[PDB]
Amino acid sequence: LKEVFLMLDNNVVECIKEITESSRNGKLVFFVGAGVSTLSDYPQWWRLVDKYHEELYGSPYSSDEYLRIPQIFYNVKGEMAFDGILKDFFQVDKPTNPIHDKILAMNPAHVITTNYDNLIDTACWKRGKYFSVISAEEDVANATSSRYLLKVHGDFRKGFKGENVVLKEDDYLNYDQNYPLISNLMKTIIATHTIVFIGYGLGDYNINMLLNWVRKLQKDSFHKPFFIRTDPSPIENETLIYYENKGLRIIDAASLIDSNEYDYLERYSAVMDLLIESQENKFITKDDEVIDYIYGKISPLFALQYIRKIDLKHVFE
Amino acid sequence: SKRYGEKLKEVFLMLDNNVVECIKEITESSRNGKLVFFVGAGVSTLSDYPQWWRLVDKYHEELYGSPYSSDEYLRIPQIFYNVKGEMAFDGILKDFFQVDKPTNPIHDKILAMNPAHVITTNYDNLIDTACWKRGKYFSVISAEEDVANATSSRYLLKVHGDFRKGFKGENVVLKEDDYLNYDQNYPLISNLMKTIIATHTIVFIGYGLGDYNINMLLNWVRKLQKDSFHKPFFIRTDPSPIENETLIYYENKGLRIIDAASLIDSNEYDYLERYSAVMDLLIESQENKFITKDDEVIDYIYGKISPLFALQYIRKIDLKHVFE
Amino acid sequence: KLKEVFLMLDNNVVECIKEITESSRNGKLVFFVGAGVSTLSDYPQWWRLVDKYHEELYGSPYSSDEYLRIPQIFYNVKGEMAFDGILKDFFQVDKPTNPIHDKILAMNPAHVITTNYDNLIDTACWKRGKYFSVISAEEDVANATSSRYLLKVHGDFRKGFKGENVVLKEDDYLNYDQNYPLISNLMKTIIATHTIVFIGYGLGDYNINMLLNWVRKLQKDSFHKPFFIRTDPSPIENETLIYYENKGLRIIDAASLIDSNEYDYLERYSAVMDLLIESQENKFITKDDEVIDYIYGKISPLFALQYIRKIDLKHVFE
Repeated sequence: LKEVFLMLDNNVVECIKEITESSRNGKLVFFVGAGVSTLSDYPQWWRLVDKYHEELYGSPYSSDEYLRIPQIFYNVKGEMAFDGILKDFFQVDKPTNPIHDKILAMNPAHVITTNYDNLIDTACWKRGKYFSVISAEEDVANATSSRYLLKVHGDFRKGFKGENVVLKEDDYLNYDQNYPLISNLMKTIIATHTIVFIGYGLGDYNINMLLNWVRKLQKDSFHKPFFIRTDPSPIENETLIYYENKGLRIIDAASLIDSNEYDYLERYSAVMDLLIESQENKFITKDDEVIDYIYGKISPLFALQYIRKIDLKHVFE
Repeated sequence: SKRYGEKLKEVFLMLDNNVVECIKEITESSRNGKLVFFVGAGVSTLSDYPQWWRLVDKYHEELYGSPYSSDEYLRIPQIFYNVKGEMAFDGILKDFFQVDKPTNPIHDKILAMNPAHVITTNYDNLIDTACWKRGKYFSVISAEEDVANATSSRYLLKVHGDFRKGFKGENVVLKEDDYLNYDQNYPLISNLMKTIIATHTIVFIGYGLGDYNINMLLNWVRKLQKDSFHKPFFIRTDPSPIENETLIYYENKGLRIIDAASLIDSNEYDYLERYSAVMDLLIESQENKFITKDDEVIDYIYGKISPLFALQYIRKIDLKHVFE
Repeated sequence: KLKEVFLMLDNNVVECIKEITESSRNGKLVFFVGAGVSTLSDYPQWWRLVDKYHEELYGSPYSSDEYLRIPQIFYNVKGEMAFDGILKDFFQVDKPTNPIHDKILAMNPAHVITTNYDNLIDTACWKRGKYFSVISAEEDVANATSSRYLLKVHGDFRKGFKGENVVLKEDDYLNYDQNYPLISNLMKTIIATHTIVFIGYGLGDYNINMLLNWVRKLQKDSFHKPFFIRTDPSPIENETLIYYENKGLRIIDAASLIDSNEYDYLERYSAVMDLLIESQENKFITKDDEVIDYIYGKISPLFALQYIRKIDLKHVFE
């Protein structure tokens, strides 16, 4: 890892820098996708689609088929059957993977997630972090804390019901209509904080929607969000530039380390562990860097005529 | 030929009541001059027009050097348009689409059904060519400036543009950005399309039930008041018969599906006869090839003649016009 | 006088008249009729309704937004039943049609779009013998019996004198796009495909500015500029004219045309309407250049043919 940091690309180390400074400043927000939840063996949505498909046609997928078959099942089988399959599939207990702990160890100001599980919730309670968990419209006004655990797609705390969550089509279609405060809160958090996307694919629907809204913003009015890519293959150079111009700052796990095709946990950890250990590290190697770091600590003190030497231990922490 | 006529007569005889009603309503709208065809890429494919997946294949080749979900068909062209120049995108468009193709018999059948307008998502000139030969003039509208200066009453509205101005990407709705900014870039085209759908009887042909345009239109149809519109007819020509659940799902969304696979038996890759089964059912229903009982004869002649009961006498030279 | 005022017309006014008459001959003329034509027939104005709503809401008696908010408050407080009762007792009257209704019909418009919820235009069409498919509800668009529409974009009282059938209160204008998608789409299609003449609007009307806002979204030259007949008593200020003409309107001012009293709205409407009607047969030919231009416009298509029958030339020149 220290060796891995030594030949890290200059862009990645710079990306590691801004993430770390934001974590210290208390303005880091993690956008956690289903990939992190899948690491904890949570029931993936594709098997929910498979079950809905089996109960519809009798025999077991494009992007809209993930949204259409649940919508077809909801229309013709009803709300009880849709939630009945939801309950017997999602009412399970799953342990929090170490990535959930590593996400909290970054000390995020807020945690935005599209997961409807409570894995981050129980991870937060085990760690001891307090987050005001918001998954519905009323929770925004009744939030008791500044730190938000924003489940933009809802969860099953109220119950294993389809209305509590954004699963099928006509939930993504009417998302802005049924979640105006939650969508506003998510956009406000993204505008004012530095965002790291983790557990998301580069072609994920939510990433495109957020990138679609980002293009509406004026140039350089927003901080470019950070994306942790954990796909088994290295990202293509042409795809990378496309998403960087869209507004994402991509950190590619497959480029950082050599890993197996199905070993996602090591891919997630290699970026999380590199992020965690960069918190103490000063990224200090050359003499020009050494003067730059000491100057940053000392230059504000130039306003003062004299500094107590015993006070200098606070300047350098 | 003759055996096809006999088989078609048999198919119509065993046709389901709902399908018979759909055919009758379509023919009545054709007679009324209120019929509009919404032609998809399946009809253009039936003439071996280069499908978009080959274009995405070439874009992927030029992008990564190696050779698709629903998002990919729109994203990979956008990837190419961004990382590469507009000139390369337009050059690939030109070398793939600057071809001439024959007009398939489905084009001729569509025009023989006498459509008041023809809306199409195809950027080819195949429907233009078919319209031109039959002697019926259609005001082709493919750009924004074409809406205002529309010459005639009949519009051939290409909602996704075409290559009449040139083989350039800005004239067509191909990549992901074009679909995102379609409403802003095509206000008048979209408005005209929606008005034609609202005021006419629409028949979708050449589309899959999971098509982007079909889903978008059904999304707009949701916003309308209940029973404020006429349900468009959908001619489904997929190899396998439509599932009952999918059928009821899409019928409750505001579609009247005529499933070609459910009407006739055909081979999996045999699309042309699946299109021709429905088209010919409609046409020979128009040509009265399907009436066989004396009750139908009296009903047809009464429908032609009963309005003339208001008049006292009718010239025999006009009775020829009454029966076309 | 009509001939005399014609010989002194501004060049742009003559061009506007030429365009309007050319579109009328081609059957591509549509009249967007405002409340000014309706009040000319003494149909009750909306400010009297606002006055009654204020009198019931408060003791005794507005801003532009108040005209929509006071009815909104009265609705929300007193009830749809009370709103219905006031509308019924105020609007269930019989008023004769104006000569300007007959003038608009004599212009032979392809469609008549109107924000009026009265039946004055319907009565004029029925009297003149003009058959129009009246579209005032959402279900009327699909059931229209003809391709010539009498589009009442704000509804009317055919179904009943109920507030739900019309667009009066503040919520109606807020939810108009959600409540009237088909009617608004048809209106915008007619605007895009036809030549539009606005009559009965005050250039500061809600609907005029909303249409101008929608026109703003359209491409630079994808649309034709609608014509606006301004019949306010005072001549339009030059800066206001420049502003509204740069927004996509071609304004013909009645006050700039003839001189009349402040309250002589009938005369101001009639001046423009008769100047349009009497120009149908006129060809605007004074100089030899105009003679050659007109004859060339008639003859040049015949250059494709190798020869023309002389007896067929009477059809060329009508």
